[PDB]
Amino acid sequence: SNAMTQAFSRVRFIMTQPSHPGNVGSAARAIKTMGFGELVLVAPRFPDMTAQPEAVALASGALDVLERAAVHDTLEEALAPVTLAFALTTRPPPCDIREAAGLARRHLDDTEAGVVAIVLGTERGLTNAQIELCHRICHIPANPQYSSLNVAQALQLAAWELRYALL
Amino acid sequence: SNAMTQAFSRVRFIMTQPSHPGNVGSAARAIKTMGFGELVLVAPRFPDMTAQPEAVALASGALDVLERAAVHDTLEEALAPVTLAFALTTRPPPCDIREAAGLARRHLDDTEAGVVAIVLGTERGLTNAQIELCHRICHIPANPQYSSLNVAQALQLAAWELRYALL
Repeated sequence: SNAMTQAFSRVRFIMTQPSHPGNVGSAARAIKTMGFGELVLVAPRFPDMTAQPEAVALASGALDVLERAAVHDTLEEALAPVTLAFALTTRPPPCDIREAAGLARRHLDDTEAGVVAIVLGTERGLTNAQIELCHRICHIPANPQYSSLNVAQALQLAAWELRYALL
Repeated sequence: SNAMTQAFSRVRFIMTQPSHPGNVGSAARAIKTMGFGELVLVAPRFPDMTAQPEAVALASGALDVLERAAVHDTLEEALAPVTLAFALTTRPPPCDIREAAGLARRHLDDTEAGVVAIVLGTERGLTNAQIELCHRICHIPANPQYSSLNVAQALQLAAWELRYALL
């Protein structure tokens, strides 16, 4: 359990350019429900995003994850300690979130202090340059007519895959 | 694609005793994003639940799934055409949603007109008698300290597993 909590502490979820504070709260709750505590914001629209009343209100239960969330201005900063980073998208097929989760497990098992990150843009995606900063691209193959799903939903799916692959 | 849409038409999601109309709308949007169109309500708190303004508002995009949703007073009625029904819970470990999804795929492939259902209660669960009506129990092994997650979130996970297993 403690050993298991430590494995989970080695996964990070990075939201770039979060625009909506409620999404940031939902984000925190989403990952906590999957056992993750590490949320990172890059270049949010507002300073003190994670202190905004709607982020707090949508975080209920995961207020701790929300407080501890790190904010950087750049993805470079957010990636500095990361050894394996997935760019998450919805656009030849890149590896899917299920493959990506399996790779994450292998990486965390094969390195002493490897760190895995999942990197998300928002509906309004990740720049080509942000994507180039990651080790891999992965995607969530959702309905074509309805592939555009809330970033917090993307996050829950990713965190569910990761949880399953780590248990 | 048409053949594939038909496979997806053979999966149903059943919510018992839905209490909150917004959850019913979120439910519809959740399954549509995964490619499913079949939502069933058993014994909702209110008649015309799916017509309630908050269900509509939280359904945006999936208003069609929401309109077509069938409402019955009993789970028996909702199960009559179902050949393989999973009781979804969060409580020896029953089969998990990932095993359950694989079984669903096999069933839909092995029968001409098999029908699969996922059956959900709400936070306030499924009665023992409702559970006894299903073929199997399955569970979503989420964080212990945070296993209680919105029914629409439970639904999205289930529908994601099912989608993946059917693609």
